[PDB]
Amino acid sequence: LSIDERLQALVYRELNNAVAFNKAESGSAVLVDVNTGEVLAMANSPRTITDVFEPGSTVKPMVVMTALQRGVVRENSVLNTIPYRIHEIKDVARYSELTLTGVLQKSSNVGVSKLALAMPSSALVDTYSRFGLGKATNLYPSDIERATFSFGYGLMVTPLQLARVYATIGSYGIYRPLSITKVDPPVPGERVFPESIVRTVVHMMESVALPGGGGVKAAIKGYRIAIKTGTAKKVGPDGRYINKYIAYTAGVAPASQPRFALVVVINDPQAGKYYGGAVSAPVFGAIMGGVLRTMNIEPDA
Repeated sequence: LSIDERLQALVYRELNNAVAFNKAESGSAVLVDVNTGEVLAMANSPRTITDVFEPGSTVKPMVVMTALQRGVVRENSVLNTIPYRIHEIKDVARYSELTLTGVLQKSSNVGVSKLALAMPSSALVDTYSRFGLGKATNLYPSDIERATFSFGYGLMVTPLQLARVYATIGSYGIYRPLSITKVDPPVPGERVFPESIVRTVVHMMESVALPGGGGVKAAIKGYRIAIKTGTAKKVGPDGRYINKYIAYTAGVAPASQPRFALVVVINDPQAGKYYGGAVSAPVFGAIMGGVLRTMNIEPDA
């Protein structure tokens, strides 16, 4: 088994605290070795199971990557983030303009939509699936659609598939499948994005774990981290959006060198702000914090 029981233990602990602390239905976390594909932790907090959900804001960095690749945008590009209609596209806050760094920091739906509007319908469908979305894990189907898909709506994924996305980010775009069994490093994978493109967006994602960043409460003293938090109002077995929320974070650390990819979900939180975009951001912080220390990984900041 790839599982590290130290990492499994503390992931389970923080997962229990976070579920109790938020009066949530359940939680799940998946820790993955960014260089090998090895699932080092995979836990639920009630024998509960990891289902599917709308990945929301975690798909955004891929959108930016694709855009950078297509030459749509340059590394220092500023986007018009003025909201528009198709059907309203808006943000947590009205910004006239954001940097690409800015769009992540602030999780700009408006800005990642304009990228996805300004690209083929294939461009995202390629990238997403290149990062392994719409593909089994073996341990996802017009502008309105191109747009929602740009901030991860009208498509669903498991924690496991997403953990595979963020592993591919940490490795700087070498795709590898997940592994429930030990391997010897290194593990050859598949080049799915240029290293230079993933590195850039990894650095930009560092803004999300800093002040002004939606992911600030995941911040860990002594380390850079590249994350994405959001939420998703659970949808019924019919299309109606239910009052349930599924808070999620995903990321890799330390950002200067990525060792680990972590994906944490907290299902149906009932305390504090249940809807809030960052509900799952503290426990991501607890878990990655414990991992890095436990693995004697040298401070990054």
